[PDB]
Amino acid sequence: HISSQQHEKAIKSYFDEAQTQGVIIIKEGKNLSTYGNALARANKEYVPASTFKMLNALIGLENHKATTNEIFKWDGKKRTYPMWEKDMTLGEAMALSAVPVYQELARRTGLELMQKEVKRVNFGNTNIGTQVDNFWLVGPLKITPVQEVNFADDLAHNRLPFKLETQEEVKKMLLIKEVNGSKIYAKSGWGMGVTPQVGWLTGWVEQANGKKIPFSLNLEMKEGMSGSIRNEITYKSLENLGII
Ligand SMILES: COC(=O)Nc1ccn2c(N[C@@H](C(=O)O)C(C)(C)S(=O)O)c(C=O)cc2c1
Repeated sequence: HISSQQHEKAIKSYFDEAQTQGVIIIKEGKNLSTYGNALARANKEYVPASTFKMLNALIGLENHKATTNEIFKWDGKKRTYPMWEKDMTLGEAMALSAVPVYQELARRTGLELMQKEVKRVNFGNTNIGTQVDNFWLVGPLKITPVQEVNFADDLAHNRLPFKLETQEEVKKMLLIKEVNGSKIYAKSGWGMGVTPQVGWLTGWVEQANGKKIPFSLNLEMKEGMSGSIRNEITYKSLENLGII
């Protein structure tokens, strides 16, 4: 069938075509595979941006700072996007990347509990600093693409140190696509408050046979670039490798 060389060339071209620099790590069982046009990004640290929402949710639910049915009401103040000017649950906010909701959840958790929980889960460099409501957007919290795909691997298999129910609740919030009997769970991310800007799409594919294949795409976001480029390159890569 297809040679490794051909797969590597195809996926690298997906990043080349988007005129950006990026990498996508795929994990099968315990083996990591790095693809893309800037492989060294694999072990470099970047702010997690919205990918942190996955953990924010885990923490909030576990520590009873919210429930999956609770509706977070829009305070009526102007928001970056009109789509965020509404009342939503944690899951709706996850799908809409509604930062205001997760900033409220972070504030409910509190700096002390948050630092302690991030440390406990051993997420990235585990340092949240002194600002409980923006540490995942502008630092000091950072994480590498390898750590992100491993975090996705752990959540997909319920290995994180949270009740099985909590993990299951959050995973249900991450279904973003179904393709040929395959289900794609993932959370996107875009650190716009950092330079250069980082883009993420972390999650996993659940194949019909029940096997789960974690992944983490990480690239540099540039002005005039569509957020859906993260999704397109991820889907093309996954498909080129026969994952979906
Ligand atoms: C305190 O900062 C602010 O007030 N603003 C913003 C403005 C946009 N933000 C994102 N991006 C989404 C979007 O813009 O549609 C994406 C779906 C592309 S992303 O994949 O989540 C975040 C997720 O990283 C976080 C923010 C914060």
